[PDB]
Amino acid sequence: STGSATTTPIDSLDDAYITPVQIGTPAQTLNLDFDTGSSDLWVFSSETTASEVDGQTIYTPSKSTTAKLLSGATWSISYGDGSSSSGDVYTDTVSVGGLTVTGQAVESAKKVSSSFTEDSTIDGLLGLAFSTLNTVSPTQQKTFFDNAKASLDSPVFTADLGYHAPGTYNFGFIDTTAYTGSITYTAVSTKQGFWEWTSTGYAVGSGTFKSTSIDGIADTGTTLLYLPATVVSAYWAQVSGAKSSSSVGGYVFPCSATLPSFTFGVGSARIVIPGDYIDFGPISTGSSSCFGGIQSSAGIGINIFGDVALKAAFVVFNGATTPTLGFASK
Repeated sequence: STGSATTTPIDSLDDAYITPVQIGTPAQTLNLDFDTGSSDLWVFSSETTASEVDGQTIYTPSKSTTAKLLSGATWSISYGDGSSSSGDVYTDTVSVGGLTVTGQAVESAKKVSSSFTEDSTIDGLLGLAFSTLNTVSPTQQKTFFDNAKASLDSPVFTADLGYHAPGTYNFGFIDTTAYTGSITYTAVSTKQGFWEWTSTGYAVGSGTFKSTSIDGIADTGTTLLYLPATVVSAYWAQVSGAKSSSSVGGYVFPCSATLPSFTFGVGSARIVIPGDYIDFGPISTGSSSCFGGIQSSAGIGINIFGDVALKAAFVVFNGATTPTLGFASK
């Protein structure tokens, strides 16, 4: 089997992407944030504290003839941005772009933190990291991809995120019309539960490529590109007026600037992030100070190849017995 679904930016900055997902019988369609940095499929629901729902579409398990309470199971998750959610668990039928999994754990939120409530466009998350990170207790549950894998034509999914435009998540096949050149594959460590790999270096604008190993994660659920302080300093030093602002919480730059591109290495290959992809707009409405899309990871503990980086590429998440990642230009 295969599946193919369009993913759409939630706003004009590409802060996140939503993909429609059918849950239950008859189908309830919710728009979920596909997140290769986590491993829980959780949804706003009829059980979510009412004051914490503000415009999201909810899953109501009592209206699904295929929903079954997973007795005793609870979940609770906290994300790198400080947001969180928790609740109980049903199993139900879940379909993405024509690909159907029966018995998928659907984690029903009883509580969500303010940032989830405040984002009316995201109805939940669909985790695509390794199932060892799933938070369901006392019996850990498998991701949608793990459950689908055996049925797929090939044990892969691909992320093709658009810049200010829709893109595609495919399951079970590699669309050879969706990229240019060849796909370069690189080794993955699953030891932390992430799609963790090692970039071979970077360049800033038209500058020379610096060969240096940068370990990080391919994370569709993170907006920006988080890299070591040395790398980020070298980038912003090429932008007149850019500075790190403790009050704002990262590098800012004059909105009148034209940003240089940023290149990262995948083996001997190179992915170029155009400068415009690194502009995240005014720090506050009407400000002439703009927020940078490349930021230091020094306070995170891990480097993160988020949407800024991934949307410059066609990305293969290869879930073969030894997982790997593939990157192509597009």
